[PDB]
Amino acid sequence: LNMSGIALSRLAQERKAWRKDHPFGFVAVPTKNPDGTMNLMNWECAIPGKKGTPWEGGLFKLRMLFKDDYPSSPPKCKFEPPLFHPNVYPSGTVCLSILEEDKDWRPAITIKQILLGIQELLNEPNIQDPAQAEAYTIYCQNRVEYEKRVRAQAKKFAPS
Repeated sequence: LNMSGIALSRLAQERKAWRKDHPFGFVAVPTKNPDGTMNLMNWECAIPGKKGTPWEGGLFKLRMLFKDDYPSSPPKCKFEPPLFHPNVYPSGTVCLSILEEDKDWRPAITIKQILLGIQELLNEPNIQDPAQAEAYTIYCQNRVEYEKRVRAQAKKFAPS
């Protein structure tokens, strides 16, 4: 077997587990190849904002990019479009400890965990590693304003 084999076998297993059971409102489906076949290395996901939070109502689109060395390596997660959030790079790339090899990544981590992890990050930013100057500054300087912009954002991404 090659690196990808390992990755693919795991991803396939991830898929099954997801379809079998997953948090309500969440979405996680592999993309299609130009030929209609599933591309397990690229997943289009959606994270709903948590009720009771300023994120409530929004459905945030995220892309999950897996490398050949997965699960040795974590997937690259990016919001599309990029979100206003202290831990999200302007590119849309999420900054989360579990998504960094040298940090908290563990091969055992599931898509489900990732997703839920991102969801919690949304409402609970990590002041320790700012990824977006703007959002970070506001977050610290004026939460009301921060909350105000977050809500607008949520509205902007509300389904219809």
